[PDB]
Amino acid sequence: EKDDKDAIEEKFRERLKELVVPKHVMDVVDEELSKLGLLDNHSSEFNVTRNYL
Amino acid sequence: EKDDKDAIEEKFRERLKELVVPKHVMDVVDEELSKLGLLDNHSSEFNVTRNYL
Repeated sequence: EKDDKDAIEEKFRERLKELVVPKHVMDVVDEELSKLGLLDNHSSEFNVTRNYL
Repeated sequence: EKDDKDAIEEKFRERLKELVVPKHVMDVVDEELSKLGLLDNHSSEFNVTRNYL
Protein backbone atom coordinates (compact mmCIF):
# COMPACT_ATOMS: atom_id res chain seq x y z
CA GLU A 1 0.00 0.00 0.00
CA LYS A 2 1.11 3.55 -0.81
CA ASP A 3 -0.91 5.14 2.02
CA ASP A 4 2.12 5.09 4.33
CA LYS A 5 4.25 6.58 1.55
CA ASP A 6 1.54 9.17 0.90
CA ALA A 7 1.80 10.27 4.53
CA ILE A 8 5.61 10.28 4.29
CA GLU A 9 5.69 12.35 1.10
CA GLU A 10 3.11 14.73 2.57
CA LYS A 11 5.49 15.34 5.48
CA PHE A 12 8.11 16.30 2.89
CA ARG A 13 5.65 18.70 1.24
CA GLU A 14 4.65 20.56 4.41
CA ARG A 15 8.24 21.40 5.33
CA LEU A 16 8.74 22.56 1.73
CA LYS A 17 6.02 25.17 2.28
CA GLU A 18 8.21 27.09 4.75
CA LEU A 19 10.84 27.96 2.11
CA VAL A 20 10.53 29.77 -1.22
CA VAL A 21 11.71 26.96 -3.50
CA PRO A 22 12.68 28.20 -6.99
CA LYS A 23 10.47 27.16 -9.90
CA HIS A 24 13.33 25.33 -11.62
CA VAL A 25 13.70 23.08 -8.56
CA MET A 26 10.01 22.13 -8.73
CA ASP A 27 10.58 20.23 -11.99
CA VAL A 28 13.10 17.95 -10.27
CA VAL A 29 11.00 17.86 -7.09
CA ASP A 30 7.79 16.97 -8.94
CA GLU A 31 9.48 14.30 -11.07
CA GLU A 32 11.09 12.80 -7.96
CA LEU A 33 7.71 12.77 -6.21
CA SER A 34 6.24 10.90 -9.19
CA LYS A 35 9.21 8.52 -9.21
CA LEU A 36 8.74 7.99 -5.47
CA GLY A 37 5.13 6.92 -6.02
CA LEU A 38 6.07 4.43 -8.73
CA LEU A 39 8.79 2.77 -6.62
CA ASP A 40 8.57 0.77 -3.39
CA ASN A 41 11.48 2.71 -1.77
CA HIS A 42 13.22 -0.62 -0.97
CA SER A 43 16.04 -1.28 -3.46
CA SER A 44 19.44 0.05 -4.48
CA GLU A 45 17.85 2.54 -6.89
CA PHE A 46 14.68 2.93 -4.81
CA ASN A 47 16.44 4.45 -1.79
CA VAL A 48 18.39 7.01 -3.83
CA THR A 49 15.09 8.49 -5.05
CA ARG A 50 14.00 9.54 -1.55
CA ASN A 51 17.63 10.28 -0.67
CA TYR A 52 17.78 12.75 -3.56
CA LEU A 53 14.36 14.12 -2.56
CA GLU B 1 12.64 -24.73 10.68
CA LYS B 2 10.70 -21.55 11.48
CA ASP B 3 10.88 -18.33 9.47
CA ASP B 4 14.47 -17.25 8.82
CA LYS B 5 13.62 -13.54 9.00
CA ASP B 6 11.83 -13.91 12.34
CA ALA B 7 14.72 -15.86 13.87
CA ILE B 8 17.29 -13.43 12.44
CA GLU B 9 15.32 -10.39 13.61
CA GLU B 10 14.80 -11.77 17.13
CA LYS B 11 18.48 -12.67 17.60
CA PHE B 12 19.70 -9.31 16.28
CA ARG B 13 17.30 -7.44 18.57
CA GLU B 14 18.74 -9.18 21.64
CA ARG B 15 22.28 -8.17 20.66
CA LEU B 16 21.18 -4.53 20.29
CA LYS B 17 19.30 -4.64 23.62
CA GLU B 18 22.49 -4.40 25.69
CA LEU B 19 24.10 -1.69 23.55
CA VAL B 20 22.88 1.91 23.78
CA VAL B 21 22.10 2.22 20.07
CA PRO B 22 22.06 5.83 18.80
CA LYS B 23 18.88 7.20 17.25
CA HIS B 24 20.31 7.40 13.72
CA VAL B 25 21.90 3.94 13.97
CA MET B 26 18.59 2.46 15.12
CA ASP B 27 16.81 3.89 12.07
CA VAL B 28 19.38 2.31 9.74
CA VAL B 29 18.96 -1.07 11.45
CA ASP B 30 15.16 -0.75 11.43
CA GLU B 31 14.88 0.12 7.74
CA GLU B 32 17.13 -2.74 6.62
CA LEU B 33 15.32 -5.17 8.94
CA SER B 34 12.03 -4.30 7.24
CA LYS B 35 13.55 -4.87 3.80
CA LEU B 36 15.12 -8.11 5.06
CA GLY B 37 11.71 -9.75 5.43
CA LEU B 38 10.52 -8.92 1.91
CA LEU B 39 13.85 -10.00 0.38
CA ASP B 40 14.02 -13.51 -1.03
CA ASN B 41 15.84 -16.03 1.14
CA HIS B 42 18.10 -17.21 -1.70
CA SER B 43 18.58 -13.68 -3.06
CA SER B 44 22.15 -12.38 -3.17
CA GLU B 45 20.98 -9.03 -1.77
CA PHE B 46 19.61 -10.91 1.25
CA ASN B 47 23.12 -12.01 2.21
CA VAL B 48 24.50 -8.52 1.56
CA THR B 49 22.15 -6.89 4.07
CA ARG B 50 22.46 -9.83 6.48
CA ASN B 51 26.21 -9.30 6.79
CA TYR B 52 25.58 -5.55 7.04
CA LEU B 53 23.01 -6.21 9.77
